[PDB]
Amino acid sequence: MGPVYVSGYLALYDRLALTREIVAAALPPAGPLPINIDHRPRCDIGAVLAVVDDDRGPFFLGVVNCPQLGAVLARAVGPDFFGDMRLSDEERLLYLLSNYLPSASLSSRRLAPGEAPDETLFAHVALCVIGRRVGTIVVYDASPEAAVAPFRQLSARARSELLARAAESPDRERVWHMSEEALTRALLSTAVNNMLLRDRWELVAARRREAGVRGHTYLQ
Repeated sequence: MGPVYVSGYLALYDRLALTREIVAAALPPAGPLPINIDHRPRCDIGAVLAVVDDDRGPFFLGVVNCPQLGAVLARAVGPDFFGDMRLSDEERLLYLLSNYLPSASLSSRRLAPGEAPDETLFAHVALCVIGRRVGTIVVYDASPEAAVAPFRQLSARARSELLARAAESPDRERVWHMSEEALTRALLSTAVNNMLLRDRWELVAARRREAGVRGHTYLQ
């Protein structure tokens, strides 16, 4: 019950182009970063509990805790999705997030020339509804440890630092309420073609494999 968690690399060094020197300057952020859907203001469903500078890139762990979100997604995706499966609300939310918001996008501000990066650079993390462009791959799960576990390449140092900062975030236990109607406008994109979804799901599958993240419950 309650919160679910989300993790991923915001960017990969050497492979939006954030260098090491930029990331060092931007962390830790000025204020905790909200999580919204597709950069929609007034559409916060969560918060980033921590961000660390792993050797491969900045890596984040987030909480999502919006009680209306699961029913708006379920309604969007429609009555036949889960078949005969017996599932809790939390589980249903996890399947829906993993198949309809399978990627994210770090919002960083465009800097004027000669303006050095500082800890206000990163504003928030959008979870991206599946569509004509997919962002960076994320993993969802029921606990922080489970959300980060599929990322085997994350250094031991960054993993413990991440889980320990997160365990102390003031945002850990928040709840984000949102209107049925606001969420519905934000999530309307989940109602575009089979063309667009089958093609995007293949892209997402390939990108997850490239990122080393595999599973049988929520991932494939």
